[PDB]
Amino acid sequence: MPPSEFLDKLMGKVSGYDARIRPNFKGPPVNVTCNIFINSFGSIAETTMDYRVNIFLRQQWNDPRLAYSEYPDDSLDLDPSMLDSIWKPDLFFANEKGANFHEVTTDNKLLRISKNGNVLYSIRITLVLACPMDLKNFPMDVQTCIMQLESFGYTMNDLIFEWDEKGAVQVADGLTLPQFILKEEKDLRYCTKHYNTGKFTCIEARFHLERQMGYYLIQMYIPSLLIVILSWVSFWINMDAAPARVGLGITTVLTMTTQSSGSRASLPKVSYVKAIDIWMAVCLLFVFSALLEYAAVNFIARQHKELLRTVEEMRKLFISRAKRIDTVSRVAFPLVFLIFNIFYWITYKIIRSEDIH
Amino acid sequence: MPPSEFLDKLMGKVSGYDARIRPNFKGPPVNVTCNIFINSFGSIAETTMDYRVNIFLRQQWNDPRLAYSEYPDDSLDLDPSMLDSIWKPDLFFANEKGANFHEVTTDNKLLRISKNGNVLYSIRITLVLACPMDLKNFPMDVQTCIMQLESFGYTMNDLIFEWDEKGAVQVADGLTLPQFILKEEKDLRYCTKHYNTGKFTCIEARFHLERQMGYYLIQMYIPSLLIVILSWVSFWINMDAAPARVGLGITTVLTMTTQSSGSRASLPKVSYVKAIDIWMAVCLLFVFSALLEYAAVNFIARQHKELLRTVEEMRKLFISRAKRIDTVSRVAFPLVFLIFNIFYWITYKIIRSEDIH
Amino acid sequence: MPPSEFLDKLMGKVSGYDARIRPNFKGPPVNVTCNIFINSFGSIAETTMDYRVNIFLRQQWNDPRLAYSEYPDDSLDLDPSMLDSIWKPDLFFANEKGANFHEVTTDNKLLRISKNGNVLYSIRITLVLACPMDLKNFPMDVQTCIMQLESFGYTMNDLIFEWDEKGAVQVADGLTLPQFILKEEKDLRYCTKHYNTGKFTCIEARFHLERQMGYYLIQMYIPSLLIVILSWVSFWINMDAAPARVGLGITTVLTMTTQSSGSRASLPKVSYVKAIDIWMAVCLLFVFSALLEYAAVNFIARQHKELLRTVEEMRKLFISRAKRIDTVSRVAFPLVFLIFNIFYWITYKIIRSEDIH
Amino acid sequence: MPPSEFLDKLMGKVSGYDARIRPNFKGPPVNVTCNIFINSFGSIAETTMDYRVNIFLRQQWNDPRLAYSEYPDDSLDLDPSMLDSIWKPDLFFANEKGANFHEVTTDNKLLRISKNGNVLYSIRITLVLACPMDLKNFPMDVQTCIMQLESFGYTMNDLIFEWDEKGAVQVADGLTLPQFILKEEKDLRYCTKHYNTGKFTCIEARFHLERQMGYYLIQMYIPSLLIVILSWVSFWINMDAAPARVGLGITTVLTMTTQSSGSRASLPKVSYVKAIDIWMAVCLLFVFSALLEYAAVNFIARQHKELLRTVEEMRKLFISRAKRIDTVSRVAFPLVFLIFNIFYWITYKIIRSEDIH
Amino acid sequence: MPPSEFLDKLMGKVSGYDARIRPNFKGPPVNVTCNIFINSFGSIAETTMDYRVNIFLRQQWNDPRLAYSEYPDDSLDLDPSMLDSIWKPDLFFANEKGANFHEVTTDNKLLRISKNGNVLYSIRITLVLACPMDLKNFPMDVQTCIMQLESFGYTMNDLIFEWDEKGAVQVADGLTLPQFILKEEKDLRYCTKHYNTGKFTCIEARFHLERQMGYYLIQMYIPSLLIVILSWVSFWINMDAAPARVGLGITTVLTMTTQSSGSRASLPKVSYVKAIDIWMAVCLLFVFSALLEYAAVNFIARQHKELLRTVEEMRKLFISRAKRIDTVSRVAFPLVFLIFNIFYWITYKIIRSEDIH
Ligand SMILES: *[C@@H]1O[C@H](CO)[C@@H](O)[C@H](O)[C@H]1NC(C)=O
Ligand SMILES: *[C@@H]1O[C@H](CO)[C@@H](O)[C@H](O)[C@H]1NC(C)=O
Ligand SMILES: *[C@@H]1O[C@H](CO)[C@@H](O)[C@H](O)[C@H]1NC(C)=O
Ligand SMILES: *[C@@H]1O[C@H](CO)[C@@H](O)[C@H](O)[C@H]1NC(C)=O
Ligand SMILES: *[C@@H]1O[C@H](CO)[C@@H](O)[C@H](O)[C@H]1NC(C)=O
Repeated sequence: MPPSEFLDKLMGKVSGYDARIRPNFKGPPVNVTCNIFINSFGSIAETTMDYRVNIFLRQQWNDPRLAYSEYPDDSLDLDPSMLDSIWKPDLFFANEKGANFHEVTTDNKLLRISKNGNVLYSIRITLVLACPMDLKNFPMDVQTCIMQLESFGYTMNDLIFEWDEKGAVQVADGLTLPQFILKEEKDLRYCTKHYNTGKFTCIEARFHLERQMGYYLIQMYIPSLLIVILSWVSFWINMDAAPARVGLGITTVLTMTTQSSGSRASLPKVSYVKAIDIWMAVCLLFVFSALLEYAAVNFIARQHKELLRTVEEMRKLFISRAKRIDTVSRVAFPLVFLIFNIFYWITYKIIRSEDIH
Repeated sequence: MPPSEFLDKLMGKVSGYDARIRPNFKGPPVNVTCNIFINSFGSIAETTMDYRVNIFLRQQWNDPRLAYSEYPDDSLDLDPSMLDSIWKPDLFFANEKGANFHEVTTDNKLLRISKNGNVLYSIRITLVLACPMDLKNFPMDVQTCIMQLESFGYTMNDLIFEWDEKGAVQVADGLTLPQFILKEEKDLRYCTKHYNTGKFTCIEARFHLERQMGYYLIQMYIPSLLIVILSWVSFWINMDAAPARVGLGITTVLTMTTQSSGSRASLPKVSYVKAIDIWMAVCLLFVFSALLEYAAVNFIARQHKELLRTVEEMRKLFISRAKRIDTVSRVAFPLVFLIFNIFYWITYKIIRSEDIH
Repeated sequence: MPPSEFLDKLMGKVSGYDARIRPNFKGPPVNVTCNIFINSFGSIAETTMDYRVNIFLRQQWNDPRLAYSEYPDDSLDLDPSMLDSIWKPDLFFANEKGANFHEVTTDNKLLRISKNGNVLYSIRITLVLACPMDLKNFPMDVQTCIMQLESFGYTMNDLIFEWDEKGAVQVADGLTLPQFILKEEKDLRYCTKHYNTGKFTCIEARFHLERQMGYYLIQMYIPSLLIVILSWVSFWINMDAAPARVGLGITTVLTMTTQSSGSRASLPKVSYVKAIDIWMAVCLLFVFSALLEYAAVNFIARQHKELLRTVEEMRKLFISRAKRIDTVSRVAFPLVFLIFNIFYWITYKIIRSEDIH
Repeated sequence: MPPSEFLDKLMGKVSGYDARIRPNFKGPPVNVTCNIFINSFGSIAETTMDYRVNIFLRQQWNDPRLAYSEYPDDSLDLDPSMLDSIWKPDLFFANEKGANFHEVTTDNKLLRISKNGNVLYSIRITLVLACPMDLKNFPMDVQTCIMQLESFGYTMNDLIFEWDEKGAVQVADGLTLPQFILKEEKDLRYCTKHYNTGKFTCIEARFHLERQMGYYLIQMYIPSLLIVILSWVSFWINMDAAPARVGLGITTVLTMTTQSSGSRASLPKVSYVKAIDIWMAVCLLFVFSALLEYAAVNFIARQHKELLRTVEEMRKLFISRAKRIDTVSRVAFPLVFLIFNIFYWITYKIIRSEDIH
Repeated sequence: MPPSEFLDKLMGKVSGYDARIRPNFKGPPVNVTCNIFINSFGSIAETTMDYRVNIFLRQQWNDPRLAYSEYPDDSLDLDPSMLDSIWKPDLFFANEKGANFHEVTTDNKLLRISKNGNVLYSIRITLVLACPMDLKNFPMDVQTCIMQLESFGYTMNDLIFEWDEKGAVQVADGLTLPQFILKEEKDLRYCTKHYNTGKFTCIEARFHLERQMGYYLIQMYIPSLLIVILSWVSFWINMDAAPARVGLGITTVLTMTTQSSGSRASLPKVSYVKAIDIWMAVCLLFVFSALLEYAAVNFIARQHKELLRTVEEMRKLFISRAKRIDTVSRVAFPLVFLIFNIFYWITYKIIRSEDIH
């Protein structure tokens, strides 16, 4: 048998196959199973609020026509340039940006057809998809990003979309993300869409992402704690009558606030307060208090000098006050810092532990 | 009855349907009702002066032709690939940038046809639209952004555009903006367009936006007020003969002006003065006055030392002057700041309250 | 009469109308009048050297064919999808970047035809056009930007382009630019183009733009004058034996030069010197002179101390010298600044006044 | 013989050549040899994780049809506009971004055909290809970048891809990269792909790149070592009772940490620690220790002054302690730096030497 | 005679003109002369390594067919929409980026045909072309940029490309570049290309560019020399026992190195050292030496004070040493700077003078 005669007899002009009519017309809705393969997950960002993904869409449906049963083989791998003479279903994504097809040398398309009429359609597409992430806890967080597949032009009475029981979502081997860790859970549920025109089918897929804490610690947690260390026992040791001691303190306050301004650069503008903001505010409070304490001891020493110019006994009293304040501080401040850090770290670890459940 | 015979008999070559002629030719103008659904409002910006929106346009009109009345059903959901054989009306937006169609797998289009001849056309399009915002009050403001739909090629005698009485503008459930809050008012009015060629129909839709005050306070209001706090009682306490006191003051003036330069980065260049500029200018005036007062007390002390090298009585007079000036300042400055902030905040709250009405 | 018969009889296959031949072949050149409407002027920039404009091109010409005279009406508004079966003239812009057409829902096109044969063609196009601006005077300047319309493929013997006597250039009502003020002059002249292939017709339109002085004053003129004020009477008052006085002066010199570097950011690199550069250089000269004068008084005081360790009479002489220098400076410097500013401002106002004529 | 008759008789409508059927149908798989020529390697970057390449793909296969043997010549150079009437194989790249064809004036295509049936297909294409580089050692590293060629729609039973034994990968003469040095090794191996649909052929090509150390030394290694030099013997020489000495040290710590923040700008965010981070951390440790030592000597001197206000013998003891500490440091610090640099440089040279093997 | 009959009789279906066969088939190669007109040279940059140019390509060749000799005129200006029915030659550029055609209203194309068969083809195209510039001497340099035209699909036996003897390269009148000066030399030579497939013709055009020295002097040469001036006689005059003198020097070193980092921003990363780097390194060496000298005099003064607490004679010796060192320096440093600048400037002027030849 010649191949040409079968290919034009099956789906051509001599056949009564109209490509504008759905299979099982005036009948039960056409069921469609959808299988997705993830080739390369990438380009997650915060300011734009979207990520990039390159998928391999695969959808199967049945046709009562296109049942040959004359060749002795089971399936046929047809050419992909005659995909315009069959009934492809419509499918779009609600959060759709970009989405251009890949057509290098030959169109990246695939067609298969079985003896009973089961078809197999495979398309390669790169999707820019919008994820509305919530940055309540900025350094430690889990983000859920949504993919939606739905029918633009048909109602529920036609083209019901179903998931696949086995291997619904697959990932390419050895795929890694520099910033996030993907979780192997991939919970699947479907939510219908209601409009004034009608009610339309939809299916949804969810991915869970965990941010890596490694980078953030080195850029922000360690240098801020260094600036704090540079104030803990660097000027308290120094002599009370020093211009430089106040200079040291002012410069430390200045550069740490400049770092605090530096931290909020990539982040999109939001009303609510992030965890990193809390940490920077507390560190700024300690370094500002350092100058405060200096002002206090300088004012007490000024009274001592003013009366100095019974007086010796009062002079002794005033210097003794100075010594008590400085030593008391030199041991008072470390513990409050310690109590803070332990409280902050334990509360953030337990809130992620509760949220993940 | 076969479907193919009806579809080509109705709108094909055997039918006298010319797709280049308007319905009701040499007759009353074709009325068109327009319904819009907002899928995703996003990407509002100031420098470029425009925003991004993804809509679901829907327009209905009547045709005296395309009245079948032979099938027993009421409406028909046709294929969307034969939308080139009917009379679509022309429609464009005056503030048009971008506006490319979404064609993933299948064109996102919809066609319906009733027994009398009422059609239903639905198109998905992403629009970049120019909004000429007025930044008279930068942190607290309400912005009105305009959408215009008008006919490029037909005059008033044809294609009059009407709004829909019920559900003219709809919004997707759970839609939020990070920076702005959308108001559920959506006032609709239509303004005709006059040209030398002729007079053309148009309809307009208005959206009201409220900016969130939360982010701006933390980035700018609180640190500037911190710098001010760092000058209020940090160097006044310190001893009069100090090089560091003037160093402290100079550095505070320097970094606050650098912050003032930093604030105007995203903003487009404008001639008029914003509210945030007023606040930064007043804060700069206070910190500059701090140095002023230092220069004054230093000059008085220099006269005291110069004569010091009746003289004691004049020496006492000069130091007494020094003490009066410093203490007087230490209580004089807080109130003026307080009177300022209360005046500024109450006037901006009442101007927004008057403007919103 | 049916519409279909007239539309295909007039400009179809039964008609001997070849769309590849110009009207009045082997005859006098086809005259063309061009009318332009400006919808939205925007995006003027300096670094890229170009601006963006959205126009409504309109061109009219006569045809000896396409003269019907059988319907009783005067003109006909035809469909815009059959603009490929007539003789459109070629037209391009010499400074052409971008220039893509707007095709939302339906192509933005317009066709009209009169009884004698006068046609009317209207096209909406967004143009990126290159303007070679001269920044000899940067804050105060007038810029002339050029639009050129010319024929690529025909010589002078065909397609002569003419302007329209009345309403040649129109602007949309209530159109404003944030940075520039447009002038209602719009002088029109035409310059022919000569090439080795032949001589080709062209027409030119000129727009005059005035930059707003409001923004530039607040960002640059006022803070630099503030830094200068911060040196005029802040350290001269202070005691001669002060480390801080020189610190004050050095910091002021440093930050003003950093501001001078900051000013030249948007500007494209150019060999010649702008006015703003002159102002910044003069301010830098004053603040550098401030330190100079300090070095002088410190050296004189050092000689006084060195001999101090007849001597009293010489000691008195040296301190008297110190006082003369400082007081003389305290009144000498203001006038030279005043003479400068009055000279600079009057010369720039009179040069713009002479240039505008 | 006329050329037209041969060209349409060979591959036209009178010929039974169907372009939708593979050669040797129901037969052994079609073998394909692939030869690549690299025109211009460029645009390697780290943040985006991809590079740009412009290649000349060349693939040869045999056909049992298209064997003429009637003209007396061996090969024919056909027109490249009739490449749609033959059986091109499908080919795509797994890491595919961009990949648009070059079509200036005429499509950049090439066709040749021999007497036996061997064809020659040449295509010019610019590829954006993703390379997942590992930055374990940032300044000194070797990066391997992967190119993959595979069949989208055919299984192993058809279209097996083979490399070419001679001249598989060629490079244009005099091709250089500003940042990297290409290695003339180009190891070639092939890895098959397994999917649920089937098993598909693939071939892989690897390129080795060496980063140049010249630029990194001048921007980062030399200035940091300068800051370190500016602390080694600049303040140790200075008098113990100096405010400036601590000022010097604080400023050096501040600017070096600002440089450390500056270094990580181009780099993508990663959890693991790079070599440059180790070097900057160690330098920061030395400059922080400098202030530490100052605090120590100041505290010892304060005890000396406090008791100073047997006492002389204890006063001598305390100053002697001061001298021992300072001189000991002045010779103690250089060696540890020397031991460090020699250890760091030798370990990085030997790890690259081991890795390259 | 009707025009339609001649246009379809000459190059249509009744004519035996096959557009897929080269003229003079099985004959001597088709000679082609190429003339280029430069409309607008622009956008030269360093980081990307490429420039932008808008040209008017013009190529002439002869055909033995298309010789009419029946109309009485010499040449014909045909329509440019029938350029698909003739034998255009293939032509591409080796360093090809972008290269999209300009199609505003009508395609920018031109066709002419003479009586003997000489055709004239004109195309407007904007080219992004890669220039591999060598930055050995960054502020003063001459750059040569290459344009290559070559045949993709034909060997030497066909389509030999020749230049035009008169007016090969033309430039539009009044064309200027902001940064570079174009030289009116334009040397033309041709280099053949050898490949494994065959040997292919090519022709090359070279442009010489001179960078303007005006901008670079004001941004970098003058302020660095200012910082140097701010160290020459500002602190040497000041008293030896001053904390501020060392503060002055440290700040000058700091800001100049920050400027040195600032200078290398636009520049692409390169291993070799530019001239500007040499100048900045030498200036940094002088300002670092300034602090060095301070450390020296402070150490000598410390010995003087230590012994001070025969001794007077040694005290005199030590102060005399101090005076000798300072005065000697005050006259020693200017000359070495002078010798440097004269050496550097004369060597760079003579190397450009030798290179240009
Ligand atoms: C699709 O599945 C539903 C539920 O199993 C079924 O009722 C319906 O008949 C199916 N459609 C077919 C078989 O066309
Ligand atoms: C459209 O509406 C107007 C106003 O109601 C009416 O006058 C006109 O006849 C309508 N057009 C029709 C029915 O075609
Ligand atoms: C166009 O105008 C010129 C000048 O008025 C005239 O000489 C020429 O005949 C006109 N062309 C026509 C009428 O076709
Ligand atoms: C391709 O090569 C394989 C291995 O050499 C061989 O078995 C097969 O027959 C070849 N295919 C042909 C000749 O079509
Ligand atoms: C092209 O020029 C060469 C050299 O002048 C000549 O040999 C060849 O015959 C020419 N080709 C023609 C005339 O077709």
